[PDB]
Amino acid sequence: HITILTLNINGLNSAIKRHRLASWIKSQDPSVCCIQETHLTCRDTHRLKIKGWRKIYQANGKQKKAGVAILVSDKTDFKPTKIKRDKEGHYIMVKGSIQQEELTILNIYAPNTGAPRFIKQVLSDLQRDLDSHTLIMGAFNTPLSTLDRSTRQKVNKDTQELNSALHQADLIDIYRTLHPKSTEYTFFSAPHHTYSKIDHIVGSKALLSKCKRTEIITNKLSDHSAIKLELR
DNA sequence: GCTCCTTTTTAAGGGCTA
DNA sequence: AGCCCTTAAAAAGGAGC
Repeated sequence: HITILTLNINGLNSAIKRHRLASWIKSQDPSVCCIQETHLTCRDTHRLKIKGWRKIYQANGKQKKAGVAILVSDKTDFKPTKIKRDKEGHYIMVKGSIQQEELTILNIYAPNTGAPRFIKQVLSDLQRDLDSHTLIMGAFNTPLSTLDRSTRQKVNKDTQELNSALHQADLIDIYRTLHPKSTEYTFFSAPHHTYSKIDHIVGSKALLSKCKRTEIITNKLSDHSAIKLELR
């Protein structure tokens, strides 16, 4: 087994913060790490350098906003076959073979204003590469179930609009499926003293066979928590 | 270099018109 | 049913030592 990690880092333009991210990731030791909200521009990708993770695939915009990265451990032979990247910086997709078992990874950062519905259209734009071995991860900035929110408000209609799009592509929320009754959160809103789980691991139903654990990890690096997934 | 203050950015209720 | 303005606290920016 292989480990997948998701973290909304909330800005990486500080050099001290890049150092702390480097040390945290070596601490966690994932096989693949997905970072959202790096805030690195198109010409600033080489500032992001972790030792032990030399394959670092990025999609960036032109402003110190958005930005996604997929980091691949040096301890796994990951031989990539396709790389599609938005040049606004909101998603990157990587297909390859970790431990020679095929896999697709889509790393998405949805803007909070109109989030679930940017995600629906992103799935439709990358339709033709979506498989039976996908993981979708990142800052969805939307809850998917009423359990993803401390106010427990009923779900947006357009989240039911995405849940259909996930279910018609045979994808499930991996975290919810392994903990259908669990309330643990990835974001605390200090202005409202609310909690929410707006960051997600979504995956092919077919790979649910292969998933052992999914953890929510506290950290001193960002105002979001991280999601860890050990596969098999 | 460095310290310290100012401005921007971001997720989310809570009120309320088309 | 969905938008606008506000909120707090960090990220990004900048004046001045």
